[PDB]
Amino acid sequence: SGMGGIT
Amino acid sequence: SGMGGIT
Amino acid sequence: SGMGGIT
Amino acid sequence: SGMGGIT
Amino acid sequence: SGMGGIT
Amino acid sequence: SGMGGIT
Amino acid sequence: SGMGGIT
Amino acid sequence: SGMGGIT
Amino acid sequence: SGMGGIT
Amino acid sequence: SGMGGIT
Amino acid sequence: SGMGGIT
Amino acid sequence: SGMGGIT
Repeated sequence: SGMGGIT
Repeated sequence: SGMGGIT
Repeated sequence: SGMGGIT
Repeated sequence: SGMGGIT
Repeated sequence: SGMGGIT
Repeated sequence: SGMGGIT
Repeated sequence: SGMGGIT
Repeated sequence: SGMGGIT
Repeated sequence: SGMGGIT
Repeated sequence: SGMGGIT
Repeated sequence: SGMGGIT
Repeated sequence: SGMGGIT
């Protein structure tokens, strides 16, 4: 599992 | 603005 | 399970 | 404005 | 189960 | 199961 | 505007 | 399972 | 703008 | 599994 | 602006 | 702008 994003 | 998450 | 969004 | 959730 | 929305 | 949307 | 989800 | 979107 | 996800 | 995107 | 994550 | 990911 993990986390991430785009901005 | 942005999009993201944590699994 | 997790959480996320778009703004 | 936005959309999101927690499962 | 969980929660979420759109605004 | 899950959740989602379009706006 | 956007579309997305969590499964 | 996971999450994703388009904006 | 963008598109992305986490599996 | 993993994560990725295009912006 | 940017995109990134942690697995 | 860019595209990328983590497997």
